[PDB]
Amino acid sequence: ANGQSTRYWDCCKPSCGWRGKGPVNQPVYSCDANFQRIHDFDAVSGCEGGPAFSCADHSPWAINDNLSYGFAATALSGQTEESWCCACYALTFTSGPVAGKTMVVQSTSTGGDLGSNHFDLNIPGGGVGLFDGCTPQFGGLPGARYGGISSRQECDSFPEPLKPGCQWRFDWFQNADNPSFTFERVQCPEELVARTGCRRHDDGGFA
Ligand SMILES: OC[C@H]1O[C@@H](O[C@H]2[C@H](O)[C@@H](O)[C@H](O)O[C@@H]2CO)[C@H](O)[C@@H](O)[C@@H]1O
Repeated sequence: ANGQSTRYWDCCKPSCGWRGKGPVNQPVYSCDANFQRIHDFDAVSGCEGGPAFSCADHSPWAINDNLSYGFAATALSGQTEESWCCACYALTFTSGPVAGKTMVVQSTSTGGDLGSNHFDLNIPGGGVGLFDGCTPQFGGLPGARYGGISSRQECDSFPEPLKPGCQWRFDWFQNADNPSFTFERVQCPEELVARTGCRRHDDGGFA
């Protein structure tokens, strides 16, 4: 399949962080203002004036020079959350400075695009976007509303837990701006499930 991407980090509780979003063992973990895991999956989102924010460990990272693991807010043409929550997809970039690189990402939230295959990649400092839960969480992140910061050095003022994800963007990712990609759903690697805690019942069917 073919799709396009954007990047973001709004500190909001992930949509797949609520129970009943799909056949899973447990939904995606949420974190408190101090980036620590929360036990209550029914907690109010930090973007709804509540205490449930996005976990900093739900950041992208490089496995090797050709592959990275990550997370994204997804929207698939003619599909619903039930079919993508916690599902993993192997993306192979077809444009940008990272063309040819692969990245396996787990869907932890939902984007607002309709009629398209869109992956809004979780990237600290990639842009708060529509919602801003980072201001309530810890005073906010620097950068333009969409797209976020423009220089790696800007990651220096970020809360410690968000720095590596922020920097990953200017390293493995070579600051690629909205690269397009081909993608197929694949079984979620153990490392991703270990970060979110969420695994789909139909996951084993994939390879
Ligand atoms: O709780 C209202 C509504 O929330 C949806 O999840 C939110 C998430 O909590 C928020 O942090 C993010 O920024 O937006 C999404 C979508 O509004 C959830 O998916 C719904 O089931 C729930 O009723």
